[PDB]
Amino acid sequence: RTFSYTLEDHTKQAFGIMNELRLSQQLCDVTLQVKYQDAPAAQFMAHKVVLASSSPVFKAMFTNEQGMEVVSIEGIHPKVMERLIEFAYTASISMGEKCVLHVMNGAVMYQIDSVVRACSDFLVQQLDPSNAIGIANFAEQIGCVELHQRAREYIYMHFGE
Amino acid sequence: HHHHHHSSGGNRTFSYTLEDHTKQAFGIMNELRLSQQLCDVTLQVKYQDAPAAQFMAHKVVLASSSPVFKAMFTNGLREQGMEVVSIEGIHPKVMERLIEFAYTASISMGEKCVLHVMNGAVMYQIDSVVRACSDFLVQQLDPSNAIGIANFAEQIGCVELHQRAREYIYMHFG
Ligand SMILES: *c1nc(S(=O)(=O)c2ccccc2Cl)c(N2CCN(C)C(=O)[C@H]2C)s1
Ligand SMILES: *c1nc(S(=O)(=O)c2ccccc2Cl)c(N2CCN(C)C(=O)[C@H]2C)s1
Repeated sequence: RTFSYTLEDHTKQAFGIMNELRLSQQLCDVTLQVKYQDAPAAQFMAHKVVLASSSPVFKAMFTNEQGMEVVSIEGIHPKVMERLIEFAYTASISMGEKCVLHVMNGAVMYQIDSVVRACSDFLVQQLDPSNAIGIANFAEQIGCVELHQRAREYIYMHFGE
Repeated sequence: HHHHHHSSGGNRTFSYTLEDHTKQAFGIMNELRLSQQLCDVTLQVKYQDAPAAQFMAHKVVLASSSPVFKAMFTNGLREQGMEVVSIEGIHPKVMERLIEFAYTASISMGEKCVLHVMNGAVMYQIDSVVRACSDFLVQQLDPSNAIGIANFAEQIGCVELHQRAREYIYMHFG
């Protein structure tokens, strides 16, 4: 008859090693160059296949061919991209409250929907009269319909509307 | 160096983990393997009286599941195209099962295949498969097979299987 084995946390151990390889700059076939405003240029080595596995945008980019590619990024802060890359390689992201808007914007641009959803839910929790308008505005700018609606609903509710 | 161009328009802590992210990601990495997309390695596998086989894969995924593949591919030249690696002394179906494990975390095979796979797993230091195979054979330990299994363990280099088998024999005599 049949011998069948599953290692539950194999994908975690494997991502651990893929992250080690990233930081050692081993087997990296993509370089992300990030330029923001009047800030120093930042460079991030990574593996196309790991990026494609976490982002439909990277998947579309790289499946549409063998050799180092450079992706030049403008108007995104290096620490935003570093946080998204670390998410792709670890499944985790941790940051100050003031970072959430810039990261959610990053996440949207590379369709890391789970991070968009995490950021969105967080801001809906933090809604108050001071921030409601800014958040609503931001939501409209970056195109997050659900965050915009929750924020607009929270504002017009203060006027029995 | 094919270039891409992307342009853009209190004190509480935010932290998020997507529990099954590595599973979803491996799902897509496996999809990409079977569609032969983003693959940078082709394994050519040749063994005894069996037909030549090709397996396309991603060096980084193989290296993440096998220290031998990791050593192989970090010792190879950088900015290489597709690389073709000749492999000998492992049967294509053994390597196919190990690759599928690397990409899915699961392995299934006939009971009679366990020895050839465990041998494969040891050769490429896929230790969790070695451990799985070993524990299975330890379940089969009896007076008839204890010696054969102990011998096998020594042949293929599996320390844990050899010790568990020798420990089972020493229980009768010491
Ligand atoms: C959390 N992240 C940052 S950041 O990554 O340093 C950053 C800098 C500039 C633009 C966007 C981001 Cl996410 C934070 N900040 C760093 C300090 N600072 C001057 C900020 O304005 C603030 C956003 S919060
Ligand atoms: C389970 N798998 C196989 S196999 O994949 O067909 C194979 C062929 C040749 C060498 C190694 C393997 Cl794993 C089995 N076999 C090994 C025993 N045997 C006598 C076979 O011919 C073959 C079916 S068992």
